[PDB]
Amino acid sequence: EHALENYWPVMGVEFSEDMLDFPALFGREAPVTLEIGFGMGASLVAMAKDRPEQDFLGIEVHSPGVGACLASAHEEGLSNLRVMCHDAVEVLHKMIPDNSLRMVQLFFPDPWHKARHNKRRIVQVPFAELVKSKLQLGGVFHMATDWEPYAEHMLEVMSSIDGYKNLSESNDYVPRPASRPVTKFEQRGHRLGHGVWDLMFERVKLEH
Repeated sequence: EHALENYWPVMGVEFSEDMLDFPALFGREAPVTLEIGFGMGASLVAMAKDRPEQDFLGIEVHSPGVGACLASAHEEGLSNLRVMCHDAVEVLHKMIPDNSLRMVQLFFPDPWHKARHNKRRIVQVPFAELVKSKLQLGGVFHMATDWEPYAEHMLEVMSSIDGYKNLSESNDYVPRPASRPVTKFEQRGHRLGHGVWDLMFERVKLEH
């Protein structure tokens, strides 16, 4: 169909040198959740559909994914979803106000299997710090991966940052929350583990 063309003018948000005003954007004062790299937006649409009392922003640079998400959001009659097609880090720096977000989601970011590409992995200290600055206190950074070396790297990064508190009761990974759906990479309750690792850290006041 012609989803980008049809639905971008209503739900799309253009990149700007200026901070977003969430009340003006969403027409109300409500909690805001950002999904970074939403793919086809299946998780984001399901999330927004279940929480009409909350607002949702998505970022995805893969424009066919953006189109798929718009088509689905339109079909579900969502009024509480906006999407961007711009580098997420630039959007975080330029357009997301500090302390503004209830939740940030990062599901299956490029795992960059090869050791020579390890630095291409988006979860690193400066990125996670930037995300933390955009969370309100008590807000959560939730990431997921189906690649264990990435999961271990994510845990190392997150554990090193003052102001992030691990919500894992075993100091590593958390049960999949309702806020993320089961995927095809996933064998829930499998004897060798689910095959997907969830990490959730709450923003707390700095200790040191």
